[PDB]
Amino acid sequence: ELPEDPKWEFPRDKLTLGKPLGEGCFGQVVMAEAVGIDKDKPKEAVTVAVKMLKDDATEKDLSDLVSEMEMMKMIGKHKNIIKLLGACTQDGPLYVIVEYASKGNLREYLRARRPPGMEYSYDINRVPEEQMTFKDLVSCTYQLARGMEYLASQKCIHRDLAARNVLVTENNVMKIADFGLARVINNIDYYKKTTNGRLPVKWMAPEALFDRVYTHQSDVWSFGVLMWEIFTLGGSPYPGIPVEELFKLLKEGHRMDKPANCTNELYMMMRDCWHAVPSQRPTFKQLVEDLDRILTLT
Ligand SMILES: */C=C\C(=O)N1CC[C@H](n2nc(C#Cc3cc(OC)cc(OC)c3)c3c(N)ncnc32)C1
Repeated sequence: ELPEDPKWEFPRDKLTLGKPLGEGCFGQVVMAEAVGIDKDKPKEAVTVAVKMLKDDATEKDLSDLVSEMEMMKMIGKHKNIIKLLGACTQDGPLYVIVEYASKGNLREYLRARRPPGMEYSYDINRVPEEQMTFKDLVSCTYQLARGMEYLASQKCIHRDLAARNVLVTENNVMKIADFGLARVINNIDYYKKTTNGRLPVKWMAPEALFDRVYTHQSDVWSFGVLMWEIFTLGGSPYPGIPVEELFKLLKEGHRMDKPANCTNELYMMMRDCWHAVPSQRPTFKQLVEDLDRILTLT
């Protein structure tokens, strides 16, 4: 039983579901048309995305979808956070309606803009995409730092920051998404003492892996990995290294090598994000400032 939230509730008869968008990165999401959901244009039918439960959904899936919806209300509005548009919570299946990002997730967006002959390169709609420039990659990074700076200031830890969980709109705006694992924290480290092990290992800070704690500085570690993904145009981190072996390698101080499309400056930013001591990593505020400088110079 979900209590009504009138300000977010959207009528079912004004929503028309369409093609599936994929199930691998954000659960079951479908393209849809929502009549009058944009109150600036109240007559118009807007293309939206709708998250819903699969027929094989578990109790945890249901609880996770509700919690995700509530987190989106909590965090509030920002240019680089995927926007909640409404929900159908009464008298039928739970639908959460979010803004449509026509260019997919960041990993697919970057891989589609790789040069031909490179692994994972493909032409969307059998038509070649425009190449990424250096400026575009820095801009991408800047936007995501801004989004995470906002998220952290709302006292939220994401815990699953990765290119697969970033959405890209028609106007190439980066939107942080997938709040399945996100939590509101206080001022002290998030600690459970009970380990569920649902965090993607290759993006996790050592203190998350080993000490079972999470802070904003843990998200900074992940942001470093995201940076590496961006500058490798959607590369898979720790190339050729099994997830299983990374526990040992992190204890021995292993770090990824510099991407070729990366400047020495930006690689040092990555490496700073991967300081073993969390308090020695930059804050999102510092990352934004540094990236602002780099961007306005390029
Ligand atoms: C692994 C690739 C994959 O499955 N997809 C890539 C692009 C497809 N896609 N997913 C979304 C979304 C979403 C969403 C829904 C939420 O409901 C509570 C919450 C979110 O984060 C807080 C994100 C998507 C959108 N929105 N537009 C276009 N394609 C989309 C799936």
